[PDB]
Amino acid sequence: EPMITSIGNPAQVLKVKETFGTWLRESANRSDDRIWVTEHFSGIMVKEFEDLPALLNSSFTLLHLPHYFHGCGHAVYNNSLYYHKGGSNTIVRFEFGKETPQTLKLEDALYFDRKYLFANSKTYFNIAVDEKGLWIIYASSVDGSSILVAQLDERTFSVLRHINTTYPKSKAGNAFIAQGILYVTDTKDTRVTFAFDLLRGKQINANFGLRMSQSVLAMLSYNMRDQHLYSWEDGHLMLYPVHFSS
Ligand code: NA
Repeated sequence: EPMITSIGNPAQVLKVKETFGTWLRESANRSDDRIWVTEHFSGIMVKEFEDLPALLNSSFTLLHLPHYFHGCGHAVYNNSLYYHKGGSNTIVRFEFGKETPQTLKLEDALYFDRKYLFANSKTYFNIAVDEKGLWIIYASSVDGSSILVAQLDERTFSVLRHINTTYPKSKAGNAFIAQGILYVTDTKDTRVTFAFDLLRGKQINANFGLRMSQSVLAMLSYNMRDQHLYSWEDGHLMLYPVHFSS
């Protein structure tokens, strides 16, 4: 059971003007160099870059999505974009290059009226993929607070388990998932201060630094392919190395 015990210094890949956005790469065992970007809290377009030099030179192809996205909690896995359909409790899986979009409903989830999972990034849902599964982090519309995690079946894009962490969303700045462990940041998004073992269904101790900057953190996402954290911090696109104890 490998645990993160510290985070290394960030490497900045690009500075853009936009406060909020995402930048994402493939994590499946698919040596794909493409980068996908969204800008702002909502929209219908994704920018596809062929590789990092393309991103550095603002050379993209615009992809029109079948449904508007909201927030900065998306993920790419197996040539597909997973994202929150704005104004609904629907999550979309949009497969690139063929458009076979699938959807699923999270009936018990907050999704509008600024009752955010992560207020700092105006995000209601955070899709995350890692070594142990495909996950969706969200907050309960039953109590308006508790952070829940759905574990998905990849083939059918359906929810197998709902996992209640019992952690209040008011205490969470953002989060990521690595080796089956949910790591949650403080409200200032400077330290990881809470963790939860998603397979054993139990809290586990975690307290370590993420970063020194308190600039607005829009996106925080683990990639199992290179074991780095990807972030968007007030227009600064960063990569952090991660240190596992095992
Ligand atoms: Na996140």
